[PDB]
Amino acid sequence: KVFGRCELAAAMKRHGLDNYRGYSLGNWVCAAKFESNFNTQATNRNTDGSTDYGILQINSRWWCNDGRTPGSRNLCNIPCSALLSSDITASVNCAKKIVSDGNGMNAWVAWRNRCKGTDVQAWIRGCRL
Repeated sequence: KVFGRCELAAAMKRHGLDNYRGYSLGNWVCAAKFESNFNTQATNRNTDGSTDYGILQINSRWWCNDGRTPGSRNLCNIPCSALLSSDITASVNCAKKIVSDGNGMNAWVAWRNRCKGTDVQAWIRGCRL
């Protein structure tokens, strides 16, 4: 599913991401924009052999099992394929574990490089939330 900007902001807010560990909703929408262009089906291969899955490009190196990432963890206890669903529950629940792991949203290189220190509030501007 390709979400609309405000549609994803509303779904993320409903699943409890607005100011989760102090990260305002605009941070999460901004991250999804530059990770996936709001596409739940986005996948991309990493140099190390791992793969990024879904709206927030969660990595098989630590967070999910894709059956093909040797010497990796499955800390979200999910098949990576669950991160590709039109229902963002597994992506949100896994992102809450990732952002709590000590590095906050810096775990998303795209967040650090494209969202951090920017006017992220712009990403929820005009949305009925």
